[PDB]
Amino acid sequence: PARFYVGHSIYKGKAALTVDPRAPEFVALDSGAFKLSKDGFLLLQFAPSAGVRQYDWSKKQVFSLSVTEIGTLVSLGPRESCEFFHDPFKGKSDEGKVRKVLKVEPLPDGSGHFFNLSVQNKLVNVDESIYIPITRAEFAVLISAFNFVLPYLIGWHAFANS
Amino acid sequence: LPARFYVGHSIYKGKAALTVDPRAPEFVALDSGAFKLSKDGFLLLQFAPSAGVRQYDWSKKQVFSLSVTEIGTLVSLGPRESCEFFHDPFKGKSDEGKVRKVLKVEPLPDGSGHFFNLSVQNKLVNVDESIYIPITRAEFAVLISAFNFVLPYLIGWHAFANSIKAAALEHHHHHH
Amino acid sequence: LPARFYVGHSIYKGKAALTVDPRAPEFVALDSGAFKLSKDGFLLLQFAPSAGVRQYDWSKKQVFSLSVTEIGTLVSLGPRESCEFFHDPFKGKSDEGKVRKVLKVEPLPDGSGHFFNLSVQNKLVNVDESIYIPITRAEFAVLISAFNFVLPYLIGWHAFANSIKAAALEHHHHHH
Amino acid sequence: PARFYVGHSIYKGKAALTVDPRAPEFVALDSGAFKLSKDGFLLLQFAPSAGVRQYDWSKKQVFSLSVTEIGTLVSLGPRESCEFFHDPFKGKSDEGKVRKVLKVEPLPDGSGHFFNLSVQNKLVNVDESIYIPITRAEFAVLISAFNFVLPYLIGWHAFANS
Ligand code: NI
Ligand code: NI
Repeated sequence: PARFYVGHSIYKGKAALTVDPRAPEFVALDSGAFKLSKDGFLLLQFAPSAGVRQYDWSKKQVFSLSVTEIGTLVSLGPRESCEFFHDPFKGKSDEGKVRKVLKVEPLPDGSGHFFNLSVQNKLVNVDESIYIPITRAEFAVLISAFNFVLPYLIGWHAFANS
Repeated sequence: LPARFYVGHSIYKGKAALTVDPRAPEFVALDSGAFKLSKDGFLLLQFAPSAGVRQYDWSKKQVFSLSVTEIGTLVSLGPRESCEFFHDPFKGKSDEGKVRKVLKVEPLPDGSGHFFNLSVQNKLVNVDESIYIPITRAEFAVLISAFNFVLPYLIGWHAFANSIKAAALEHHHHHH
Repeated sequence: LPARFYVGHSIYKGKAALTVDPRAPEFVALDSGAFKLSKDGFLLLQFAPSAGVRQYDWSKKQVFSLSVTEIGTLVSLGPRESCEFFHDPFKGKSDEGKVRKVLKVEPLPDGSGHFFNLSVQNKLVNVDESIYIPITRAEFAVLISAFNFVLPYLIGWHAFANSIKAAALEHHHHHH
Repeated sequence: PARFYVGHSIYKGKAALTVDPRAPEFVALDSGAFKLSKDGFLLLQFAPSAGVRQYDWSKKQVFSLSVTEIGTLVSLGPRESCEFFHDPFKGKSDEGKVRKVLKVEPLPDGSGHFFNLSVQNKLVNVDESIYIPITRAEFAVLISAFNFVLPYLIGWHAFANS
């Protein structure tokens, strides 16, 4: 029953990014076995700076990277760009009112990358965009982490008990 | 008993679905109480045709196992290299030669994705059917990640790796 | 208490030795009983000069820590790319600016190996010393394997990954 | 205390190869901690065929691949050759009487590889050479296994208890 908070953070002049792994969900079967019913994912939390070495997490914006989206990121060319579009209320009533776009791209003339999260949310009147540049080494740690975590998110470390 | 987990990974498309399930290696107990690997694990691919909007008819499914060596082929493929595998599910058994399955894995025409195509000729029941499914680049990358990850588990080396600490705790040298 | 393991990995050469030790991340208990990551792990490199035939003087050793981000640099290097890291062991402390350490990692001249060179200027004790060690291609490949392996452990993600099963056993959905 | 035999075998027309992982050794310290004192390694066991789908393991020859040698193999170019020379009695009295050479090379005009183990042993009057060709897929499984096992052989999975 041990529970771990192991967010990985990158702190820059104007913004911070925290990446938190989230476990898959399971359903109990009639037989007493468990079936994976939802994949794990990574929760990305972006916040603006508010003073030297501080960030305002009350103004955070979040974006969930799915297993397939992680697939995109680990298979990217060294200088390939990508973009992901989420409506958090697809298939619900509030559909269309919250729009989130995550861009991940190489930095211009540089060896690092940026992450940018824009969120337009009409339910709470928020229109926000947080940009954060990452060094090559920082990106390499992310990619190492993403590659490592993928099989765990789909539960494959957990077959083969016995 | 320890918990048993089902962790099928699925891709759902317009005309077909694919589910991939890992199957554990088998071991035997020895007289000494040691466990010997008796059968490698494998992956089971299950393909099913669409029956309406994002529903599939699993009573019409066709299946194909991927062995450790076939996974080796898949993980070592060039970026746009094709491969093809030929199976007789009853090879060496009495229905040998009755059923032939062909799995093709190839890049999509002028695209960055792949397809899997499973063709089955079953002469026991007069079935000659094929199921095709497209896989995006991102989806394929998840598959290849999973395949690379699972390979050492399928050959039992995980069990070795994870027995090291507990073993050291009982068998170690002591100073003089 | 659980067993504690020392697993230093060493390379011994003609004029110098290098030992690399992993250091675990630190966690804190929370009021809820949950554990929060409080400090990333790192690697400690310890370099020592030869004192005779394959003996080294560890009382003359110089050390250098590699952070998670520095390991990121190392694992992402081009095949013959150079890198260099600059440390002040007392940065932010009262001895800030007294001690400077530089680690260089570069390919060997017209060879397939690498060297590590650690230079230390310690103005507290009038020490200005450097230790150089050559690393073969095979040795470097072991280091890079180890570094890639350890990175998710150093950020605590292993602890996450390995808590999944046990957690599912208690928290899961039940049918209706 | 669970013990596993998980040899991985490749069986061909004239020869078989079995690869068995071997755990590192530890010494108990005064403090109750344990220190890694010998790296793990891989034991390669080669045997000649003796009839259809059978091999004579009484005529086996063996070669221990060290962590550094595994380093060589995982960092090889796609068609790079390598060779390893062992005297099993270096630093002992019988030094010089047993000579073993393992060659691993791409197959000529082919995408597979071969392993060849030659052993000249004057202590028991053995002069033997076992050659086995491996397919690209079979080699890819080996390399996957070798990459996977390396950090375990040096005990790195075992730091961070607590
Ligand atoms: Ni003891
Ligand atoms: Ni329950």
